[PDB]
Order: sequence, then structure tokens, then C-alpha cells
Amino acid sequence: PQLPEVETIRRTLLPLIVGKTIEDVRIFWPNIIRHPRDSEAFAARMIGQTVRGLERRGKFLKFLLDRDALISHLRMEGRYAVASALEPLEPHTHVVFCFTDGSELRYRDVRKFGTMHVYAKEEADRRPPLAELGPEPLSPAFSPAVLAERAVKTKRSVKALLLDQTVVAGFGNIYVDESLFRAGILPGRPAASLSSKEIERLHEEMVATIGEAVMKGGSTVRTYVNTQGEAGTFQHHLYVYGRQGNPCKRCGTPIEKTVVAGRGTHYCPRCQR
DNA sequence: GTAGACCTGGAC
DNA sequence: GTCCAGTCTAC
Ligand SMILES: [Zn+2]
Repeated sequence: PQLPEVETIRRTLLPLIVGKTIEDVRIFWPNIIRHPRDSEAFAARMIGQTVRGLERRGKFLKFLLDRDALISHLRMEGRYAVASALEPLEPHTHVVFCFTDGSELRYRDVRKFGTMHVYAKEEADRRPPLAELGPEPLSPAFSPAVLAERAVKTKRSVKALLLDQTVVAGFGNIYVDESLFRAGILPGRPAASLSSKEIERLHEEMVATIGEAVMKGGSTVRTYVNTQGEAGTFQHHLYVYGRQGNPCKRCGTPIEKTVVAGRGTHYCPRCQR
């Protein structure tokens, strides 16, 4: 999940948990718990706290409780669902928060890549993993200037730059490839090779793409769905991600796939320069 | 920067 | 069987 997907989860999950009080926290895969590292302390401290809010920072969910904030990263396949504690758990459920009303928040993650950190609210933003995050792309904090500042300072590919959460927070493999196509820039190009014009265009398309994806409920290309199990619809508006071999929607040239920054990379060799 | 790590299951 | 799908870490 990237910003659009996490934001959709945030919006759909909040009403299902706000105001509920945690009675127990059960952990079936301890490695997901990163702080405190002792899963027993992680579970103990949340008992008795009430969910007061749910925010998003980059690709992270921030559950606001009473004294603490639970920072959750879904990584590649993490997902949340709210259900009855009387029903059997679904496969690959690794963390469960039991509420006093008999309902529970279940975290499933087939690949076990997700992470959870709990800190006092006032400490969450100045500690990892949130501390080093770049600006929110849909905020004034993210501007062409902010992008250029990091671009004209590194030689790595522009794709690697956009995937760097310290540069700007929220973009993943899908939206980086899509934004670059829309801006007409090849993913393997050195970030420092982009002109002021290209930087402005890239910023514009990044904001437009991420904004459009949020409105469409994110992209469901594998298994991502909102809290209600409803798939997003942005996958129908993809120009290059996962379309290798298919004709470009703008010029008809076959989309190509290669490896850039160690990630599958999709692009149109004609529309992108 | 770039293979290797961490894991698990779905296409080829 | 072999290939493929986000962040921390090592030759
Ligand atoms: Zn094209």
C-alpha cells in the first residue's frame, strides 16, 4: 500500500474503531512489533486505552489512543479488518486488538513484512519511523522547489529519488512509474539531469496522480481493498504499471519493463525521454 | 548504487 | 520448479 491505499484504509477504518477501548492485544508473530521490542510490553501498555483518532503520515497509519500513538506500516500486504471476537480468525492474522465491546481489530499480513511501533503521542513524530519522513505530497510543504533541492544534489535515478520517503512521503512503485510516465520522463534518468521545466512537470503530475488515486480509493492490482473489502478503482487508470507488452494508451508503443533501483519498472519508450 | 534479507502464495 | 510482488542492511 502507498499513500492512496493507506488513506483509503484510514478513512474507512476510523469510524469502525473510534471510541472503542482496548481490553487485550494478542500477538502471533512477535517480529512485527518493533517498539517496544518486547511484545509483552507493547500489548500491556495499550490495554485500557481508547482509540481517539486515526491519522496518516506517508504510508503509515497513526492510531491515536489516550497516552500513546500506534504507528503501523503495512509494507507489501498488510491489512486491517474489524470483526467479532466470537468468530474464528482468518489465516495470516498476526496481531489482534480486542475491544471491550466484543469486537476486534485484526491485522493480517501474509508476508509478515509489516511493522508496529508504540510511543507516547508527543514522541511519535521525533522517533523512527516517522522522524525522517519527507513532506506530504498533497500539502504546500511539497513543492517543485523541494523536489529540485534533492534532485540537483544526487546522481541516482529519478525513480530512486521519488521512492525515497525522506524526499517526499507516500509514493511507491505504482505511483512513481505512473507519475514519471505522465511527466514524460524516463525512470532511469539521473535525477540531476532533470531541467527546471521537467521538475515542475514531475511535481505537477505527482500531485495530480496521487490525488486522483485517493479519489478512486487506491489501486487494486493484487489484493488491496479498503476496510470493507472493497477494491479501489485507480488500477483502471494506469498508463504503465503492470502493462508491459500492452500498447501505450497515448501512442500505442508497447510498454516495457526493466529493473531500475532494484524494482520492476514500467515505462513507454516513446512518451518518456 | 546494488544483490541479498524477510516471507508467502499466485502465475508461468 | 522458477519468477514476482517495501524498508532495513551489507559486499
Ligand atoms: Zn507512449
